[PDB]
Amino acid sequence: APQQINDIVHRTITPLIEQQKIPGMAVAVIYQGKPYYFTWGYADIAKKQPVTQQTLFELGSVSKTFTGVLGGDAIARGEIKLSDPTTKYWPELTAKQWNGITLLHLATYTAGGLPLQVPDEVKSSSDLLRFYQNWQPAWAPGTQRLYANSSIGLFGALAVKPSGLSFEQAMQTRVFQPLKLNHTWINVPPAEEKNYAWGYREGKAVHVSPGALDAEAYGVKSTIEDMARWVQSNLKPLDINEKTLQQGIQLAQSRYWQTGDMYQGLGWEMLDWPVNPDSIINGSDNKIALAARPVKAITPPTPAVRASWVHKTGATGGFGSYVAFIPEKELGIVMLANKNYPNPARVDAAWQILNALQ
Ligand SMILES: *[B]([O])([O])C1=[C][C]=C(C([O])=O)[C]=[C]1
Repeated sequence: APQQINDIVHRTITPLIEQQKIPGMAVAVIYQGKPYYFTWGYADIAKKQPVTQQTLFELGSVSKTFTGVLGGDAIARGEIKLSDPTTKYWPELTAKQWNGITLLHLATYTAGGLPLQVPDEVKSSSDLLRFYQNWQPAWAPGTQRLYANSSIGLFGALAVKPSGLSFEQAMQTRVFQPLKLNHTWINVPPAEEKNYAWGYREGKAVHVSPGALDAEAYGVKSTIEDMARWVQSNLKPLDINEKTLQQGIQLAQSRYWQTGDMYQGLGWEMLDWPVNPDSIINGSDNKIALAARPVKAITPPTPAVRASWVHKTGATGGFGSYVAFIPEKELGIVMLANKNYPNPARVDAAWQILNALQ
């Protein structure tokens, strides 16, 4: 890799691993549409397995970007419309609070207060129905944004309903396969377990636990190589031959709502570039990213803006991931660590690296 890129990455990630005590990490910088890899530490401390470009990391909420794109693909295919009411795909959902709550609302966390987490007690299919039937909106739809798994997660499940495929099957056939993301999984097979890093929480090795809507909200695991590929596809959707997928990617980068200087897409969150570091850096901290905020509707949504900082943070008990790209500069970065460390530290490092490359 150009010594230029090598220097900036090393000078930035080395002190980060040191200060955040990250056991293992993999970084991918996409520069001029070409990827460059870097890896540090351990995937498995106990078994002394090093992190490699084949190591699988939990993407956590970065999985939401795949869901947003898969939903975008369904829209492109004419299977669903973001303007359709939620009940069109789940008629069993008869509670009157759902009146006026659309797929757009579920996809963008603006349904009216759906919670961040689906309760642990909610498992069966009838349990989820009851959960949603009983839920009480604190606000009218399309007024307030509250980041939530139960919101975009439901969107993912309903979105693949017409395809007749299971969420996982739809995701593989419609997104992973076409993009050649061959080491990206919702459920990692026995054969790949050897490459699955252990997450570390308070020094204990852990992996994400099963949950309702987990696949749709935070259950994807991937390698630094496949995530580099995921970035390139999102930086250049026109390079994709599958019409509906290409279109799906564009739809996920459209700006539907605005809060502060952030714009909500389907899974991805965007900001006008050049962006102010302190603004995306502090804007990422969970003190802001997860709070209740009023949103302004973008009527109609602004189609994907090439000059934007497109990104998403992701976390699980044991993992911390981050993805950010600038379509206009054919520039991007993927950071995958097996420790959940502060978001601001991720964004800060990401910005130092990309800003230094234009
Ligand atoms: B995501 O990585 O931000 C995310 C947020 C919350 C949860 C949860 O509480 O289970 C999973 C993933």
